[PDB]
Amino acid sequence: RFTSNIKGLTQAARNANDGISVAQTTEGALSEINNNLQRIRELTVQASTG
Amino acid sequence: RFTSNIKGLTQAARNANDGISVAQTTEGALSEINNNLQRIRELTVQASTG
Repeated sequence: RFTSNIKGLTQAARNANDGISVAQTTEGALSEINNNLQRIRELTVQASTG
Repeated sequence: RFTSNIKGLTQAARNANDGISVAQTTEGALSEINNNLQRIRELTVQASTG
């Protein structure tokens, strides 16, 4: 039973590592989208002037 | 009567030895069946992740 438990826990640890990886990828993409929206806000602030 | 008894007991001991043999063989086979099921459990724990 202990062998089963330790093998399962190790594999679950690797799975959690993969989860951290996918979270990192999504966060990087979102950070870039944030930069793009920031530049769009620059352009809006400039264009609002008459 | 004593001679008949001692011969019978000797043959009985030999039979019990044969029984120990068959039990050992069965236990070895069951041991590796357990090993394979353990690996299956590890694989399933891996496969449960999304």
